Amino acid sequence: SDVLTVSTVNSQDQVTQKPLRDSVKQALKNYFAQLNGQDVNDLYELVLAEVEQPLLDMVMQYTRGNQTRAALMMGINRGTLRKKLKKYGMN
Amino acid sequence: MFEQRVNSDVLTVSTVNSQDQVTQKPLRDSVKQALKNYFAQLNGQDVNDLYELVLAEVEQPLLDMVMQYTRGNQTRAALMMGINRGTLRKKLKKYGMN
DNA sequence: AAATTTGTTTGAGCGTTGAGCAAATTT
DNA sequence: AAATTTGCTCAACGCTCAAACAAATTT
Repeated sequence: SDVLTVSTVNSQDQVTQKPLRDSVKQALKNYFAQLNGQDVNDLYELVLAEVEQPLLDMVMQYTRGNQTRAALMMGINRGTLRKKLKKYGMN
Repeated sequence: MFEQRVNSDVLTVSTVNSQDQVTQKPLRDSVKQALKNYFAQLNGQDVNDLYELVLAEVEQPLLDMVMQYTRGNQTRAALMMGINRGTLRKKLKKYGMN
């Protein structure tokens, strides 16, 4: 029922899936903790970069470099894809 | 005096390594793994919303956690997120955060 | 009572988009 | 050699944005 999950291990060596969104939640909970109220500025772009890079990487690998297939799988325009790829020095 | 912290170690997650030992790894990698397991089970439909899928999956808790941190204050939330206040109100409505 | 925040409109401009076509590349 | 992909144009339409204000609220 939930499509994007990660693997976890408990203290019984049982492996169990957990939605990726809980990882994001954790990472932010931690981040917010580590700064005793210093100020945050571009949290949207920080998280977005952290997420877009590996998404591009994975689909480019899964489609063997084929930007057309990649763009189609992703639901975004091919020029947009070329744009994001360039943004991260992936070309 | 200050040790470098690269951008992939800013947002991190607890993991267990090959030596049964707790250790942080980048959120990046969580995303990679989630996508790897997505692909693994993709036997064998077509996909065309992967971007919005991942986007929703990550925007929802980001909005969640910031609204918790600014105790409901949308102005502060927008400020730390670096997006405009109107678009923040928009995203919040999108995820039923009202 | 003052300061801030929300909720709401502006319209400026940046960004996604499709389509289209030849050179390059893959099948 | 046929089929696909790539790199690259363009201008429509959508989205993001700062700036306003009053009403509501937090302080």
